[PDB]
Amino acid sequence: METMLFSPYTIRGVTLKNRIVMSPMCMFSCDTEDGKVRNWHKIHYPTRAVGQVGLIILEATAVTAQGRISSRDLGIWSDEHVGGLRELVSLVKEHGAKIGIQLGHAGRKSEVDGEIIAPSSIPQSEKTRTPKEMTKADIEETIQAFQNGARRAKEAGFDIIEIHAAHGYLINEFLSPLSNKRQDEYGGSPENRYRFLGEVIDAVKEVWDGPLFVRISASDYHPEGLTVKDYVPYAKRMKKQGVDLIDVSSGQVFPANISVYPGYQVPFAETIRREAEIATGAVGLITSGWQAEEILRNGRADLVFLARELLRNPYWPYAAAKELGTTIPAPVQYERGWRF
Amino acid sequence: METMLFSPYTIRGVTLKNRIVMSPMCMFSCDTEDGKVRNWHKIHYPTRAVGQVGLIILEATAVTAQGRISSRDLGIWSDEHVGGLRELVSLVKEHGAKIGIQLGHAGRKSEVDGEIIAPSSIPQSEKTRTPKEMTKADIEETIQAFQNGARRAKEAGFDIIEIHAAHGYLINEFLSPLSNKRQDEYGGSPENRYRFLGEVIDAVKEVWDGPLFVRISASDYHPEGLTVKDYVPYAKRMKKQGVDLIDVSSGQVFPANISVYPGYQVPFAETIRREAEIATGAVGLITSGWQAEEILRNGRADLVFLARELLRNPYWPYAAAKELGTTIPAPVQYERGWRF
Amino acid sequence: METMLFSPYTIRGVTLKNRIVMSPMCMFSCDTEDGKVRNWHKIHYPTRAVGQVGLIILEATAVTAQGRISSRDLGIWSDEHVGGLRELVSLVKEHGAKIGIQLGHAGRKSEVDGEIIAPSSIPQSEKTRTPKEMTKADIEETIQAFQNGARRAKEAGFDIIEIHAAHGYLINEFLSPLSNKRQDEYGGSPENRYRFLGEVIDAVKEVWDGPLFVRISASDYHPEGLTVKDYVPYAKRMKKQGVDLIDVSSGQVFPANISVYPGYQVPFAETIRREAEIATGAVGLITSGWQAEEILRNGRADLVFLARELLRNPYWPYAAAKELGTTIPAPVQYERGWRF
Amino acid sequence: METMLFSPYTIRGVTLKNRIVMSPMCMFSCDTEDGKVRNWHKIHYPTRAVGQVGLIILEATAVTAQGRISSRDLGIWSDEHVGGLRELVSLVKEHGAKIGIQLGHAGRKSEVDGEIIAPSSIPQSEKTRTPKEMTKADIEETIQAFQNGARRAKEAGFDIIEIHAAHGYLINEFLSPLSNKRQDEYGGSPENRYRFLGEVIDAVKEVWDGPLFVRISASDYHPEGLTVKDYVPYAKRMKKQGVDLIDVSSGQVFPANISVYPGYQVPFAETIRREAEIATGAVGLITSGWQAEEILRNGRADLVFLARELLRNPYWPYAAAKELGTTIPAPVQYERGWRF
Ligand SMILES: Cc1cc2nc3c(=O)[nH]c(=O)nc-3n(C[C@H](O)[C@H](O)[C@H](O)COP(=O)(O)O)c2cc1C
Ligand SMILES: Cc1cc2nc3c(=O)[nH]c(=O)nc-3n(C[C@H](O)[C@H](O)[C@H](O)COP(=O)(O)O)c2cc1C
Ligand SMILES: Cc1cc2nc3c(=O)[nH]c(=O)nc-3n(C[C@H](O)[C@H](O)[C@H](O)COP(=O)(O)O)c2cc1C
Ligand SMILES: Cc1cc2nc3c(=O)[nH]c(=O)nc-3n(C[C@H](O)[C@H](O)[C@H](O)COP(=O)(O)O)c2cc1C
Repeated sequence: METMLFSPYTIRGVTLKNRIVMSPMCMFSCDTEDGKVRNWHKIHYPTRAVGQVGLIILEATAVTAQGRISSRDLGIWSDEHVGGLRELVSLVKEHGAKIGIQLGHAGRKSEVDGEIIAPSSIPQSEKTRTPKEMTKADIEETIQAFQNGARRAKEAGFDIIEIHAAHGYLINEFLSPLSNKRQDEYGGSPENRYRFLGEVIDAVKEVWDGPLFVRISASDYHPEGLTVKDYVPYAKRMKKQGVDLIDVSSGQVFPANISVYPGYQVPFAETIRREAEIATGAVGLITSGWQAEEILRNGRADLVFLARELLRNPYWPYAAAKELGTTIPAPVQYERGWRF
Repeated sequence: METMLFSPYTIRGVTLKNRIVMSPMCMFSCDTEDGKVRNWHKIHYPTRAVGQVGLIILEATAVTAQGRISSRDLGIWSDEHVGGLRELVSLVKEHGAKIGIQLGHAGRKSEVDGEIIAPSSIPQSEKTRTPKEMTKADIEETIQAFQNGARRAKEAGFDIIEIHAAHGYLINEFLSPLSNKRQDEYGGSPENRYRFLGEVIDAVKEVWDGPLFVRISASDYHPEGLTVKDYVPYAKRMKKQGVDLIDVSSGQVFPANISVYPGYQVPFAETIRREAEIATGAVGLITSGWQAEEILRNGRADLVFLARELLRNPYWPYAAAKELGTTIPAPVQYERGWRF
Repeated sequence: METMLFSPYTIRGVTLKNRIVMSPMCMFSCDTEDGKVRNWHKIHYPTRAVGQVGLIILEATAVTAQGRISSRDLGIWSDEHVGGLRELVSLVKEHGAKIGIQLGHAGRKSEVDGEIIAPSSIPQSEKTRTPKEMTKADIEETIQAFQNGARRAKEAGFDIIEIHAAHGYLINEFLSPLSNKRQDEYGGSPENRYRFLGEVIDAVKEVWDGPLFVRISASDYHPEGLTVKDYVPYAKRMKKQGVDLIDVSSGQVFPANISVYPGYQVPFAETIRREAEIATGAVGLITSGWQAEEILRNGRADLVFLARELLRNPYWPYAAAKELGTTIPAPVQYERGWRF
Repeated sequence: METMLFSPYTIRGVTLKNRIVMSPMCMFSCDTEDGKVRNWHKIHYPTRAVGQVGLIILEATAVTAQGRISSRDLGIWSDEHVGGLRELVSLVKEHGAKIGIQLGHAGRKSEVDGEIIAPSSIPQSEKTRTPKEMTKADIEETIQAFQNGARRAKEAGFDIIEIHAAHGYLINEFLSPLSNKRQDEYGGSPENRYRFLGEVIDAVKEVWDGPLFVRISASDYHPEGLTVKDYVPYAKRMKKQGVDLIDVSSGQVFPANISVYPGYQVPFAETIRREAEIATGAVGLITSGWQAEEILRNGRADLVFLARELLRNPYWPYAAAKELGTTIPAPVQYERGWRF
């Protein structure tokens, strides 16, 4: 029973057992408000590894306390976070899943109390706070925080790191001309608006030589913002800097009313894959095994990412295999229930 | 929810109530072996019209008796066939379906007793018979038989006509260099191997002014054969000759093995639609309403063709509406059962 | 996996190929308003025989014009009706299905113009017309119409006859104390209210030796009306008179609605089956193969009746076999679609 | 639609939020071979509590080391087991589920090294070991082990206790004349063969005042073994002793090969419920919301037990609610996916 959905995939000596990925999903469940792993996370993430998902990516994890979305986020801004993340790594990997971490900074979308920072002092909307415009010292300090976060992730035992450059947060605010009005070398041209992302990538590669992903918002959905043609030259540069895969999302940069439907972001993933010759991940209302097999076999992406479907059924790989008429290995404790 | 699957579609005066098409499927049910419509056909085709399919296309209907696949095929080589075909048109259109017919000739894949014909004297495999190499008289007669079929179909009251240029049958044999070895003006170059189809199209347009479809095999799956790049200039020719829509299939030219999977021929249909600027229809392992709405909304085709799924469930349009969370009109007798 | 659902069942020399029955459903499609079969019926009923239903029972067919529910009903009050009914017998049985007919009289629920009849001059509700109370001449005449209908059904070639004694129509109106207030020998005790049904059964048996069904409403859903415990002695008497199977429905006697749920009338079918030791049919929100196998294997009924599900999917037996993990014979034309 | 499946149920002061139960299932995952709770159990059981199951019952938990089925079973023979079991109770109850424990002793079906015990010295089959026939002192010691296990369950915080009297294990060996050949007061009449179970129940009630379940095998499937008529007087006695619910299974006493089908043990649950006037649990090939609602609404049982279906989909309650057209509360972290 040949499917491509259940075939392995290798990225520089890390091999995933199938093409299914659990997409990063904030849980707002750090009840002690100090960034640390709690019981909620130690059941939530291993459930999907028992369910035979090949790669589990943690929710947006803040590289400074000021870069959290909410006070109940996970964090990696302290050497004290390494012990709890290491325990989580061990509980997921015992089931044969590999594990990744999404490194985040919320920028002008931070909801935490106190000062918040951004490339330019413009609020996201009339209902949100005006941020402080970063100085050159703030830029150097934030690039160093991403480096320190990557070192701690290596020390905890993660297999993959992803940089969050999407959905209107700090790095996306530097990339889009809707939010970046700067007059120094970090603004004022397509090359200068890339510079913050390029320096974050270079700083992570100084301490991390394993698989590296970047997640992007391929369109701003605005007449004066970016579209996928602007991201084709940016993806070519990321490949030269040693990024292995682009995880292709869209929007949340500007309030916009957009039409949503099955696979509505798949064309962005295939444009980047074919025009820049780099591996890609697809995401957005992917909910069935039949659908996912078509995406992979026609070369539209290399990995399929699922978020809301794995909140409804965390053992979706069993259901997807039945739909495709194939079989997969089961946890030995569940063999009497996993009949094909 | 407004969907594209249940939106109308108009071609040169003919309006289809939705984008769903029942693909042509031989039934081998002419038990008198004279090509005439039988009781089986008068239940089989009207069942799918009650089911709310927008357009129903009859099985390959042979334009000469020598051009049948089997002795139990439907035929249109006599004025005697008009009467039984007219009754069938009337039974289908009662329910709001439009109806079309696929004119065919089997060439060297014919299984009927006696002499069979081809563009060159090469059999399909080592297990099949060797065809006679067609003379110039044979060519003009066969072109003429296609014109007579179209005239008879217009007389019977069909809405749409389709020419069968695919799956290794007679027109496909002229198109392919794997089977056409001719040294006259019907072989030896891209312009020459197109000529037979070009003439068949012109002869049909002499007697028929309604929507005209053509079905192609977009790849031979063979190192020395055709690929979709060869069919882009052919589709531009057909558009200029007044063909309205290309029905995109593939294969069955060369005895071989190929791996099939959901939507495996959709990339051929999108390449023809985009590069030759002509409407297309997609076919091949399309089974769900979720899948069909993706094809249409990402612009990969204009109509979706189903075969085996309509043998398993002839009222598939109700089930597809329910999967997409929309509603469609039901036959008034069935309103207590068709609850959305 | 062998199932009872797809095992044969023999009654008095008639063998059904499985336990699945198309329950009677009015179509309101006699557009010439003379009771004759139309093209609608000649597609509708054979579609379910192609889908492999074992027994197809026609909609309520009126034994007098006055006994029609509406002007567009099927009828059997004239020898002229035999010809069209026999065409429909031939079209259904060609596929291996057996065929039955439900003989009806609408009573005080009739909607046709002019005088309507009933045991007692009481309207069904405030909004309906008041009926004439039947004389003894009217009772004898109406019994004779049921006998003539059965003779016509034998002549047309039916395999099974069913008497409609349910859903508040004429015979149900004699059985219930809610509707029957008579003071002659047709009212005022359990034996007197049974008398009209007992006399219809004897008159049919004078002309018909094949399988005989009766459909009942086993509860009135009223504190002063009938319950299943009243029907147990009536079923013991029906067995002595030569009825072969009781088709067990409920309600529609008092003008109120009730809360329904899956299998809500199965306890009535099993109480009649076990306490009167007679074969029974179950009906009401039976929609899946898993459900149908449980009814049969636990001895709750001998045949399963489906109405609304067979309007949504007329090839349900293929889907039920896949759900149960078993295989069934397919029509030869559909073998490449009906994969198990 | 209000359903009974999602209505609450109260037993002697414990309220369950719905009627769905996770049936006991051995995991053979105590890798330290000392009966203690491990990381496997701390993810496996809370997964179904997040999935909104109302009552979770732990796998057979051995009251002595000699009563284990395998060396990898959970146990409750030491005060050192209480700490790990209490942690597991807290992790499950955090989500609104209630939690139970099944107390077991494998008798002659034990696989551990050394001596094993039974009412009589007859092996289970030719391939298994001959057990020691128990003395009166062995009987007193084993009843005391069940009491000590019940006391530790209370110390750990469980809501419900179940006694395992089924599937051929030690208490079932005393009940059945196939395995009990004793000539003293524990064998040779229906009252004498009940005596071991009756003394276990009384010893548990001395230390436990909460809800008490007993699981039975209602048939041995053997001409000289027990049938459901033997268990009607047993269930009347258990009610008098203060048992609150009978959990009704069958078989695994003698090597019969019975033919199973959906709901094949539900008629046993309904016979005990109606004849002894005691609440019952139904189990056995129950997989759909449609099926479970019929069992409850037709009064066949009070709770529905699932085993293999919750190994395939641990969030089954979400799917069953959708199938029945109702809604239920979701974990707040999952509200964006649990849409209905
Ligand atoms: C509760 C929730 C939390 C999410 N958190 C993140 C996140 O931390 N980082 C991120 O890049 N996307 C996040 N997303 C977006 C998803 O990863 C995904 O891109 C989106 O929901 C579309 O995929 P789906 O249709 O499979 O849900 C979140 C989505 C949800 C519903
Ligand atoms: C029984 C059967 C008969 C068919 N007959 C024809 C035919 O007469 N002409 C044609 O062009 N294709 C014919 N086909 C091919 C189908 O039209 C369709 O292209 C193919 O089955 C793939 O679509 P599907 O996956 O929806 O079945 C037939 C297929 C089947 C199974
Ligand atoms: C449109 C329609 C017509 C029906 N006509 C009849 C009828 O003529 N005679 C009869 O006994 N029941 C009739 N019924 C009742 C059905 O036979 C069946 O008893 C009922 O619909 C419950 O079964 P279901 O849940 O499978 O639909 C009809 C039901 C419908 C929806
Ligand atoms: C892996 C497995 C372990 C089981 N362990 C137990 C057990 O410890 N105690 C018990 O009474 N039944 C046990 N059973 C039987 C189940 O509880 C249940 O009665 C049976 O599987 C039928 O229900 P189902 O069709 O929903 O699986 C087990 C079944 C399985 C498949």
